[PDB]
Amino acid sequence: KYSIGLAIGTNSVGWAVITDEYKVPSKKFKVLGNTDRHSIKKNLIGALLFDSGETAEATRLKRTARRRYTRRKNRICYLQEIFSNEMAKVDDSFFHRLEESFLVEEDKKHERHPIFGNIVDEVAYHEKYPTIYHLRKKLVDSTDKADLRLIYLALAHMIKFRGHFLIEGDLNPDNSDVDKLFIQLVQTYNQLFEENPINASGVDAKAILSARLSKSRRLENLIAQLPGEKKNGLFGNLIALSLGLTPNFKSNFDLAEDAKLQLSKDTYDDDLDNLLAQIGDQYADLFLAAKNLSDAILLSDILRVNTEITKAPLSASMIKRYDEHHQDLTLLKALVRQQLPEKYKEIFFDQSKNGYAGYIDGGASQEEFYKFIKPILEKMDGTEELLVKLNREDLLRKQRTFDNGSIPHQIHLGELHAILRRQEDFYPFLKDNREKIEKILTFRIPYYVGPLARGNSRFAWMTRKSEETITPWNFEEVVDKGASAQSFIERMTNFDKNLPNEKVLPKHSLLYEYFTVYNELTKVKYVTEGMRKPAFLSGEQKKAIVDLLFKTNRKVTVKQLKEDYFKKIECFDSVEISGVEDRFNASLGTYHDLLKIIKDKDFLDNEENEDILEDIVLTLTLFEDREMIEERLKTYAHLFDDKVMKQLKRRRYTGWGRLSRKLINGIRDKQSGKTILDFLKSDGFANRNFMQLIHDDSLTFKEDIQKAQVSGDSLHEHIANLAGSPAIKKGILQTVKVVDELVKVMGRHKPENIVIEMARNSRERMKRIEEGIKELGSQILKEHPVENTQLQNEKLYLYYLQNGRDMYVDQELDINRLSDYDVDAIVPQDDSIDNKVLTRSDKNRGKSDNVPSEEVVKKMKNYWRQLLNAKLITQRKFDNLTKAERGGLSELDKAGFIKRQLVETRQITKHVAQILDSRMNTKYDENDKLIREVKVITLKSKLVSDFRKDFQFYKVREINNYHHAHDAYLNAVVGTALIKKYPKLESEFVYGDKVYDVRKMAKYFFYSNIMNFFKTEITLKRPLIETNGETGEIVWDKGRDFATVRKVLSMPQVNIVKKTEVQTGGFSKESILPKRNSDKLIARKKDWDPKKYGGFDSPTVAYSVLVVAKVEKGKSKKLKSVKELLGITIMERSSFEKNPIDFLEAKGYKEVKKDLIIKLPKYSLFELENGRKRMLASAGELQKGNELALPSKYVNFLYLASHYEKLKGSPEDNEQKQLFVEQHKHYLDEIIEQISEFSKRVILADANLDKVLSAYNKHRDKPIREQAENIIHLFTLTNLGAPAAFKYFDTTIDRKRYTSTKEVLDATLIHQSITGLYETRIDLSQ
RNA sequence: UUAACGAAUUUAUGGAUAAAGUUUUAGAGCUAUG
DNA sequence: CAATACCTTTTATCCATAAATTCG
DNA sequence: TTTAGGTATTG
RNA sequence: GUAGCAAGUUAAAAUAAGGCUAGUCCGUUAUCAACUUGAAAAAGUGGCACCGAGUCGGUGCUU
Repeated sequence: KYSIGLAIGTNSVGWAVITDEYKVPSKKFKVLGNTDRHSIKKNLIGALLFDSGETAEATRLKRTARRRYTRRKNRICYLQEIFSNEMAKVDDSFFHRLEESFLVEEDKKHERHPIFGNIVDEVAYHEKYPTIYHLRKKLVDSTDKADLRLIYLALAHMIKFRGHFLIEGDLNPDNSDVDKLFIQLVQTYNQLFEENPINASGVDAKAILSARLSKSRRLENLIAQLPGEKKNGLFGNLIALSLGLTPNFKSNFDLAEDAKLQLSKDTYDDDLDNLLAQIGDQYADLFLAAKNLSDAILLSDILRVNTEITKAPLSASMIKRYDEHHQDLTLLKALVRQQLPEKYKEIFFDQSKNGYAGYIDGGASQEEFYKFIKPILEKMDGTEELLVKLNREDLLRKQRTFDNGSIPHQIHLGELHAILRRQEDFYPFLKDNREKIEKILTFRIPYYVGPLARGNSRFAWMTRKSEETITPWNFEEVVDKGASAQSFIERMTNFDKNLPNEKVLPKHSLLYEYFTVYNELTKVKYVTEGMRKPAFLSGEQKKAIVDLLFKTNRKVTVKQLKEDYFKKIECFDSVEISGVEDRFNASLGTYHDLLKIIKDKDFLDNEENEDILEDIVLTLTLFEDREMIEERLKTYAHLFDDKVMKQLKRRRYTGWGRLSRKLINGIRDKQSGKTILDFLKSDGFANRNFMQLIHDDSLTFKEDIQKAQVSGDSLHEHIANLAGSPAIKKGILQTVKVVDELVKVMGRHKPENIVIEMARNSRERMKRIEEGIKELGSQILKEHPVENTQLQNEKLYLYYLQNGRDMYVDQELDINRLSDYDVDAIVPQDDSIDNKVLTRSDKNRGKSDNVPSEEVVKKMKNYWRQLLNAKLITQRKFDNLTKAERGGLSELDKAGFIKRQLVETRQITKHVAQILDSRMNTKYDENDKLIREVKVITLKSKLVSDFRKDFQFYKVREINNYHHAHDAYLNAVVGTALIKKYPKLESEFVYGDKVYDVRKMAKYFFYSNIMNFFKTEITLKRPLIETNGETGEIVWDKGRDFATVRKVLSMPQVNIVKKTEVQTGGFSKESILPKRNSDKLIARKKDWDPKKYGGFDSPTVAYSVLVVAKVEKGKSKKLKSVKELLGITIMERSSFEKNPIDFLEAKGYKEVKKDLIIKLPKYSLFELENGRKRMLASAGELQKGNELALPSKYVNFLYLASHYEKLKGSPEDNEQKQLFVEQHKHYLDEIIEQISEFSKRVILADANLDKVLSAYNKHRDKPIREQAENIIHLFTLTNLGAPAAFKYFDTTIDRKRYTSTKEVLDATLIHQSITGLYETRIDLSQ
C-alpha cells in the first residue's frame, strides 16, 4: 500500500512516500522522554543533511611525513653513533649541546653555544662561515685538518637534507664542463678512428647540447654544426647516447640482431659487454667517455653557474647568492639613504611591513617582498642592474628556499664524498667508515618493501630473513627484498569473483590460456551435408584442433579450421560453423612465446611440467627488477640450457586475469570426479559453457560456490567495497539506513516500489568558429565581430557555426532578432550543440513528428557537409541531419533515441540497486528462482529535471532546503508512473532478470518523447484518465493527481534532519604560535611551557559534555552549583573516556552528577521558547535551527523571476512566463516581508536585518530580474546552518554569530532518528 | 571494463622520497642621552 | 558581556593496484 | 579551494 | 625609556600530545540520535482512519 522515493547526493539523502493515487501520508508518532508532549503528527516525507565524506588521501599524506620525520632523526642518529666514540675525545658534551639547542638558557643544562662551548669561538665561527654553505666549500676544498665539530656539522647537514632521488646512477664532480667532456668524446673517437677522424674545430658544444629542446632536436643541431655526418652515422649514435636518447649501433656494425643502449634503463652496463665483446674491449674506453658526457648534460641544467674552480659547485652556488645579496643590499640600502631616506625606517626596520625587515624578521615571502619593493625600485636612479635582477627573480635571495629540491641528492653526495676524502688522512674512523657513512645519505627504503614492521603495522607487508634490527648497511641480509616485491603486488591483486578465497591467476598464465581456448571451443557447432542436425564439437576434436592448429600458429581464423582440420583430417569438403565468429578470439600466446625461447615442444606438452610453467609466468609477470627474476628462476636453470635462460629473463608479462587455479582445475564434482576444465573438453553431445557449468543444479558447482561466498558480510564491507567517491558512499549507507527505517514505520511491511536517483568551455566557443571560417574563407567573422564571453547564448552561438544561413531554408539571417527564430533539435526531444540548430521556423523541417524532411535535405545536404569539413558541425549532427535519406528515424532507430536516454549508465547506481533489491527479497519460492516482491527502479535525474520545468514545479536551491525531499517526491511520482504504463521496460529500468525486446516501436507509443503522457495537452491530444492498455490498471489522472502534487510540494512541514557527528581528526590548528601568557596555548611537548617556547591554539572540540556540579568562587572559595557545557577536545577525549569523573574533577568540577552527564555531538538539536531551533555547533557556539517555508507561488515565481538562462522553452509559453513576472510584481514586497517575521521568530538577528530592510528600500527602481536575484542572497541569512556573509547589490552584510550557549541549557533537547520521525525529547532543569 | 583483446585519462587505496613553512634558542649590536 | 575583526601549513617527485570512463 | 569555528580586543 | 647608526641571507631542535606491541612501528579516513540487551559486532523498542495546514492541528474507533 506504499512506495518509497529516494534522491541521493553528496550531502543529502532525500526521501518521500507515495500512495496508489500519489498522496504523501502522515502519522502520529510517539515522543519519548520526560516532556509533556507525548505525541506528534509528521509527514512521511523528509531529507537528511550531512557533512561530506572525507577521503583518506589527506590523512595518508600526513602519514608519509610522520614516517619521513621518524626516519630522518634516525639518519642523523646514525651519524652520531659513528662519531660518539671518537667525538667524546674532542668535545665531552658537543651532542648534548645540540640536543638542547631549543631549550631557553634557564632550562639549558649545558653551555648556550653549540658548536663550541665558549662564547668567543662561536662568534668567530659565524664570522668566518656565515652559512653552512660557506663551510661546505672549505671542508671540500682545503687540505687543512679541519675541526671534527665542523666536519660533523657539514656532513650531518647533507644527511639531514639529501635532495631528491629522482635520478638513478651517479654524477661526478669532474663532469660539469660539457665541452671539456665533449672534446674527450671527440678525442677518444680520434685515437680509435684514423680512417674517419673528426674535428671539433669551433662547435659550441655548451650551447647546443644543454638546451630545453627535445632530446632529438639538440642531436640534429649538433651534427648539423659538424661538417656533415649522419645522425645514423656512428658519431651521432654516440651523441644521441649522451642525449637522454636511445640509439642503435647495429647499422654501423650490421650485427645480426638490434642492440640499442639507453642510459636511464637498467639494461645498460650488462648490454654493453654483450655488444662490446663482438667489436672488442678497445672500444669500451669510448663508451665510458660518452656516458660521462650524459652525466655532464644532466647536471648542466641543475647547476648552471661556472663550477671549474671547485669540487663543490652547489655550496659555491650558494656562496655567490650570499655575496650578491650582501652587495645588492648595500646598494639598495645606500640608494634609499641617498634619495629617499624617509621610507628607510619602514623598509628595513618594520617587521610587519613586508620590507626587507619583513622579508627576514617578519613573515613575508620572497614573492611578497619582491612585489612590495618593485614600485620603489623604479623611482630611484641606477635601478636597472637591480630591476633586471628582480624580473630575473634573483634579487636578495635566501640560500634555503622553495626552488631547491630540484637539486638531485647526487650533487650533495658529491660534496659529502669530497669532505670525507679530504679529511680521512687525519681521522682514522672517517677512512674506515667512509662507505658506511655515504650509505646513510644514499639509502632509501625501496617502495616495494614497505614499512619495516614487526607484525604490528596494518600497512606493512614485508618479510624478513633474520629477526634482527634493520639498518641501511645490513638491509639486503635482513630483508627479503624479492618475496616482499611479490607480497607487494599480491596484496593489491584482485581475488576470484566466483571463488573469492583463492587468488587470481596471471592473465598470461598458461592454464588461463587453455581454459580460455576451450571455453570458446565447447560452444562451436558444425553442420555438414552428411549430418541431419548441427552438433557440438565432440571430445576428440577439441583436443585434436588444439594440438593441430593452436599450438602451430598464433591466431586461428575460421577458414583455417574448415581447410586445415575439417577438410584435411575428417575429409569434409564443405561445412558451416555456427558457434565461432570470423576468427578464434582466444590464442595460446604464452605457449608460442615460451615455445620460441626453450624450443622443446615435447617440454611444453608434458602435463608434469604445468606446475613449472605456471611459476615462470607468475615470476615473470610479477617482478620489475632484472636481478630478482634471476633469483627465482635459478631453481629452473638445470632443466635449461645457459643460452635459453638469457632470453627468459627478458620477456616480461603484464596483466592479471579473472579466475583462480582452484576454480578451473581444483574444484571437482563429487559425483563426476571431474573439474571445470575437464568438463570443457568431453562434455558429451552437449558441450556446456563456463557459466552453464556453475549454473547446473545437478553439478556440485552451484552448491560448492555458495559455500565459499556466504562464509556474506555486514553492511559496511558490502558498502565500502563499492568503487567510487568515498563521500557518495556515505549517502548510500545513509540512504540504506533510511529505507530500513521506513519499513519499520509501515508496520514491518515491504513496499511495492522503490525509486533511487543520484545527482552528478568559455574559449572553446571562440576556437570552433575561428578555424571554421578560416577554412570556409567567408568574411562573416570580419563583417561582424563578437567576444569570448558571449557564446554561452545558444541562438548567437548557433548562428556562428551555421555561418548566418539557416540549414532548413538557405538564406541570410538577421543578427538582431533571434527571439523570433526557433532553436530546432535535429531529433525531437537533445539540447546540446550536437543536436541543436537555429532556423526562422521549426515547421520548415516538415512534420515535427518526422526527421527534417527530404525537401530541406535536397536543398541543404551540401551546406551541412561544408560545415562538417570545417568542424562547424559534428559527425553525429550531420548523420542525424542526413538520416532522412536512410529512411529517416527508423522505428529501430527511434527506439535507440529514447531507450539510451532513459537508462542509467553509472556503475555505482547499479550496485546501489543490488544493495537495495537483495536486502528486500529474502524469500525464495519452492523453485530455485528468486521471488521479486520489491521493485527497485533507477531513475535518471534529467527526467524529473525537465518535469518540474515542464509542469510548473520550479526548483530554487537557495531559498530553502526542502527541495531535497522535493526531488525525492518528484522522483517517486515520475518513477512509478513510467513503470505503471510500461511493464515491457521493467528489465530496462528495474534490476530484474525480466527480459525486454527492442522489436516493438503492446505497440505503445509512436512518439519518440517518453515524457508525453503526463501532459494534459501536448504540442503537436491525450485523455486526462490514463490506464495501461493490457491490464486496465488506472495509472494517471491529469485532473486528479496533479492537484495533490503541487499540494505536496507546497507542504510547509517536511522532516529535515542534520546527522549528528562527533568531530574527529586533527587536534588543533596546525600552525605553531609564538610564546604567550595565554591559557589557551596548548603545549607542543611536555617539558616546554608554551609561555616560554610557544605552542598550539584553537583545539577542535570532538564533542561537548553537559556538567552539573559545584565550583569554588572568589577568595571566599564558596561552593556554588553551576550547570554549563564542557568541551571535550580530540586530544582530551581518550583521557576523558577512561575516567570521566577523575577527569572532570581535574578540570575543576566538584560533586558532579554522574547520572546526568550528557555527551552532546556536533549539530545537536535544541528547541527553546517559541519553537525556534538551535543546533549546537560547539561547546561555546550555536547554529541556525529553522527552515523558512516560502510559499510555492514565490518559489515558482523566483525561478521565473531570476530569469534562469534567459528562456529555453517554447516562445508562446515564455510570454505568459514573462507576464507572470509583472502580474506577481508586487511579490517582492511579500518575499521581503516573509523573512522579517521569520527573522524575529527564529533568527534573532535584528542588528543585521535592519540594514537589510533599509537596503531593499533603496533599490526599488532597479529592474525585477536584477532585483529578485539579489533578493535570493538574503535567504542565506535565514538558511539552516551556519551564519555566513551575504551581499545585496553593492552592500556586504556580515554574519550574526551566537557566541553564547547559555540559552540551550534551559531548552528541550531533541534526539531524532535517521528519518526524523521517532524522537525522545528532554527538558533540561538543574 | 566490452557480445572479445588493447590503449588513455580520471578517481579510489597503498608505498618510497623531496624542498618550504612555523616555533625556541645560538650567531656579544654599538654610540651619544639618566 | 555582546559585538568586531582576524585567524586558519603548503608545494613538489616517483612506483604499484583497482574500478569507471571514453577511446580504439 | 573557501568554511565556519577560536581567539583576542574594543568602546 | 628616546633619538641616531651598524646589522640581516645561516644554523641546531620539534613538527599532531603521545602509545606499547618498543617496530628505522603506530597516532587526523571510514563508522555514530535515544532507550533496553551486549566486551563488541549487533539485535530489540514507537495502534489506525478521517477532516484539514505556517514547520503539525483536531476528532472518531481500538488502546
